[PDB]
Amino acid sequence: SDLIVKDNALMNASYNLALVEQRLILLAIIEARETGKGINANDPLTVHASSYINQFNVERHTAYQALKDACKDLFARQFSYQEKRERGRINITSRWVSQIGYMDDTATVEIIFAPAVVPLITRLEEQFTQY
Amino acid sequence: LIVKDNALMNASYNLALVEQRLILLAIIEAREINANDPLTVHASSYINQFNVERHTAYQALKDACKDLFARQFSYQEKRERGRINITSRWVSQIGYMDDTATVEIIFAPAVVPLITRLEEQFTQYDIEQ
Repeated sequence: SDLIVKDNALMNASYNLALVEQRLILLAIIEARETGKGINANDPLTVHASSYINQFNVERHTAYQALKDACKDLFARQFSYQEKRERGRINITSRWVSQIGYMDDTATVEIIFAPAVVPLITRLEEQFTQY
Repeated sequence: LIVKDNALMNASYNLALVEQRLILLAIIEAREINANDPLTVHASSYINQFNVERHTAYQALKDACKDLFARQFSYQEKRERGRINITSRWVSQIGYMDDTATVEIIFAPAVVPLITRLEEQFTQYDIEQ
């Protein structure tokens, strides 16, 4: 089925993300829930370096730069898969995120997930959660 | 501040003509637009509207899709506590269907609110055709 194919393609592509990129995504999910924001293809999601520090106990002075650099690395990625259309099958290429942003003065970044990824965000949360 | 409209319209000058026409055709066929739903462009529409070689027209659109997907533009916004530096794609997703000679794009959310301005600029450029 289509959703199984896309899920498979995204999960296989997920292995290429660096740990900081996985944590950027996890943090966006966590902060969205915490501040009462849904995840969709239009609205930016904020990530605070302070949350990165609080969630993962990472070196504090490099946390914001790590997130800033992870945004750029994630923004460069793409994945491909096929979907059904009325008139046949379509060959799709998608980004992970359509937009990124950073605010140096507040140590925050912003991302918008691409629409193909939005329905699989809970699968990514599962894929990326470490115990 | 690097205002978004200025940055995007200046970035539009950098597109190849086929990419500009891909965007215009997507807008046209839609009328005949949001950050979630793909927009279809038929190579037959490209051929019918523009003075292009018909035998290579679909391939030209496929290549234009890939080039447009590779592009980015940047701008700034004022926020409460300071300035944010934003980088956006033109399209978040592309697709092609060889058997029907069609392509698909989804515009990135930063571009959606400027689509009418892009339509006007690209219509003015190609008004003779």
